[PDB]
Amino acid sequence: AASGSGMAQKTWELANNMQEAQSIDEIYKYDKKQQQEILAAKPWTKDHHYFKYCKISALALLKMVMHARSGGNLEVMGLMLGKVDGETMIIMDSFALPVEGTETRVNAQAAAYEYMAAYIENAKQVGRLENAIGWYHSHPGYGCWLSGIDVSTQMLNQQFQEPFVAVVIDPTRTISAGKVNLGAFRTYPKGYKPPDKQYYALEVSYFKSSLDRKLLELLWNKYWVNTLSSSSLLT
Amino acid sequence: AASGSGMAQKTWELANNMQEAQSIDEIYKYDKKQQQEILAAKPWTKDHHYFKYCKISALALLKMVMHARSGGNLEVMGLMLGKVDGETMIIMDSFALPVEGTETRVNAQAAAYEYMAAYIENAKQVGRLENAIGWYHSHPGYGCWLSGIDVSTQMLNQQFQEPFVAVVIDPTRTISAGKVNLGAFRTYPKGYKPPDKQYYALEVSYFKSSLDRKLLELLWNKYWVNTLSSSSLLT
Ligand SMILES: [Zn+2]
Ligand SMILES: [Zn+2]
Repeated sequence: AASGSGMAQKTWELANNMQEAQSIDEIYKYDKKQQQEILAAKPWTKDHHYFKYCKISALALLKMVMHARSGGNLEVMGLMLGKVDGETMIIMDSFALPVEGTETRVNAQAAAYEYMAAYIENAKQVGRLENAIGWYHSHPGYGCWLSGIDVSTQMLNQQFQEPFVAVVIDPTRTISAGKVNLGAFRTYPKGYKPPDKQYYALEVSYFKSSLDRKLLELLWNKYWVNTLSSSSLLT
Repeated sequence: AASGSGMAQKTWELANNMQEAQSIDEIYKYDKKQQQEILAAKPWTKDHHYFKYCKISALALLKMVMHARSGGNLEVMGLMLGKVDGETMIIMDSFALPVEGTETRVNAQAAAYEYMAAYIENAKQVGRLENAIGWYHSHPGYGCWLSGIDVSTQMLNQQFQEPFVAVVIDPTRTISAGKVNLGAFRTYPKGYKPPDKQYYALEVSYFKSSLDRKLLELLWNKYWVNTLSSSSLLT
């Protein structure tokens, strides 16, 4: 019973310190009006430390995790959707870039940011559109941080794609239902030396909307079933 | 020269009879006014034979094909974004679902449809999508038709989702650049006794764009590389 899917979903929710909320229901700090005054004001572009916070939906987290896990020891890659509410960036959704490989990365500086921006460009202005609030890739066993290419890529993002964030994730290990290894990062412009590194880490929190729940259930189901197919991890 | 990706993409386009265009031009019979006219009219359910036509963006096609091929012998499932132009259904884009592909299906009638409808409902309610014109899956080596769970699924889809199409793809015998094996299908209410099965095939055409050129190229590239990884057929 505690070995079943639901008790596992609950354990995993607990280890990750989630919240049950309304998308607001305290999630948003700011009311719609003052959300828009900030959106229009663009308090970043001036303060480089402006964004101190990142909040990720259970849904977007789970899909990312499953993506990173399915990809194995290959580094996988994807984008993320969401809204900026003040200094807090909110990721409502995530998904997988159709093109997996490191040649879009290692072979040139801007290659990855260009694929990213062209995909986005196409994925709005035509069907279903978006607002893309960042990108994510996996560091399967070397942990969560930014490589030189992560950093150059994220800098191009924070020039052209702003607001944008880079999410790194390391699916390996972590028990069965247990703390995700994740990080969310922003770069600094080419000059910046706020001298008390070219990037910094936001503070990540997890939450789940009330309409996430059935999807969350099917998804977590598949995820847990595939957990059971490789095991002696849960002993 | 012709053993490179560029000329192979040429051969593929030619072999699929892709016609070039830009956006609103020459793919559409109509402009938004009338499209909205009949869009309110709901000519379908008048005529069960209403839509005779399906046109697929080359990006949707290549993406579905890459997904289908990567899937191997697993039956793969994804969604399609498009719009109704007259009796023509137009597919702008596709993308992968987190496929169970089986247990999302065989263990109950409405489960597949339920999952897709929850995915779509989710995406839409954040303001995204609105564009889903249908769904696609693959029959890897058994060819293009509807299996009767496909038929139940799609009958539901047409009840609730209604302007929805069911696409089936068979990702075999690539022969480098070749004709895709694909079909597009609509079902009948089963409150029907057709003029003379429980479904019918549309007439599929493929089409290309201007701005897509880089994106396609990118996709095509990966695709080509993947075929170079196993070839006794490139002799
Ligand atoms: Zn990295
Ligand atoms: Zn089928």
